[PDB]
Amino acid sequence: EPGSARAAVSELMQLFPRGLFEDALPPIVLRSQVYSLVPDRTVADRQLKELQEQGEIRIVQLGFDLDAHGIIFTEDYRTRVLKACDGRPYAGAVQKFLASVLPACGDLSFQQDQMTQTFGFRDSEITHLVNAGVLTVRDAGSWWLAVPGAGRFIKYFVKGRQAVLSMVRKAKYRELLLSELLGRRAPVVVRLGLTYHVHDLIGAQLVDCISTTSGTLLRLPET
Amino acid sequence: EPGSARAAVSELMQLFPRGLFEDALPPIVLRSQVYSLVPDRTVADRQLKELQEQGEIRIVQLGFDLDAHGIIFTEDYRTRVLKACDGRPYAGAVQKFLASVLPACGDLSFQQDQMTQTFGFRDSEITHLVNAGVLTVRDAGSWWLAVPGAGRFIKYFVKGRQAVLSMVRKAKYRELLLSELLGRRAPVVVRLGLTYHVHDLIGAQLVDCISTTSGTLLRLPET
Ligand SMILES: [Cl-]
Ligand SMILES: [Cl-]
Repeated sequence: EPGSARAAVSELMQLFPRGLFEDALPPIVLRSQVYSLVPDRTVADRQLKELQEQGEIRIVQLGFDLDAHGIIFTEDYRTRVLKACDGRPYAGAVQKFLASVLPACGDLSFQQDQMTQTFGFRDSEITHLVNAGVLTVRDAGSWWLAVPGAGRFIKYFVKGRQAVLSMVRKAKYRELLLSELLGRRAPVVVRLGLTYHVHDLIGAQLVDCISTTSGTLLRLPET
Repeated sequence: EPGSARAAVSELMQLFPRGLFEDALPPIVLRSQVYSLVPDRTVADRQLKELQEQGEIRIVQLGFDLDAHGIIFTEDYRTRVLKACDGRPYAGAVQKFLASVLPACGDLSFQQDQMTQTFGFRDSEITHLVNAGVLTVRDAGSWWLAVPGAGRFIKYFVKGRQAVLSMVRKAKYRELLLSELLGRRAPVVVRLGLTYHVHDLIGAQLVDCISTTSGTLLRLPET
């Protein structure tokens, strides 16, 4: 048990092809993928919550079907977002946000009253954070923590998830051995990698992970 | 601006009276209502297309007009479709639909050749989906994705929309102050609520909003 989520996150982070994205973008793993490696969701959730509380990771709302939470290392996010904002007009607002707000508040989102009254942000500074892509509107009174450049990641991720699921759907009886899937040529549209995508499919229960005497069989869950 | 359509959907979702259908139906909001909260239709349409592609929402065609799009959370669709299916003979067909079709694309409709060849459905399984209310006929060769029990929603919605327009039409010179309309108690025929309906009328441009020294005046369009 101890270190299960931490080990899973580091294993999944190593799969991330960071060279595809904006310099601002830290490697992202999905809570769904952690569940592939730590299938006890109670354990996975408790240890991710501990890492969140101990400052080490940020949870980000990305809004996918099934598990829509991204996981990033806080220090990776901060380093890249700071470098990226250097000598842009939103740099001052972003520096204050990273230095004051992130350590004070571990939530996925921030309230307007919190930002303006507790932290002393001007509306124009909040607008800068939205322009920088560090905040996105959640509702009339709050903003999601966001990752600059995540739009490209979300686009690549959704197209790749559908393409990998299609590999299983196209196979005889809508099932495919893991070794057969991973040994296939990655379609052009799968930019984040087959293994990266398979962990998401297993954790999101878009495929069933069946133990056979031929190894792991991925099966569409039609029953 | 980023997240505007998603934030509008979350705000409108809170207006839905779930207790009206005993949570047999997933909460439904309308693209017209999103236009009330996101009046740049170009931005609203671009962001709704992104959310559709990402799969946290499903867009559903509703037949009362060309561009009547319903908006539901995919997890609410799955939860309600599964509750509705529980111990019914179309359960097998519906499970295959949710596992194979739903995650493949955000499409509003499916061609016959798509259903049989891509998704492996037998006609008997398609008949089950029509009986379940998960598909409705679009034309001789295709089906709309549909929400089980949406018939009752459509009936309440059409009668409510016309009842609220009738309140304005019956008023002197076919215009009524917004505060006066909202300060009415909803006649039994307006089952989805006045505010829910007023956002649809504003967004769909079925009323014109006129600025006056008495507040916003709703005026019926005389073309
Ligand atoms: Cl790389
Ligand atoms: Cl209103």
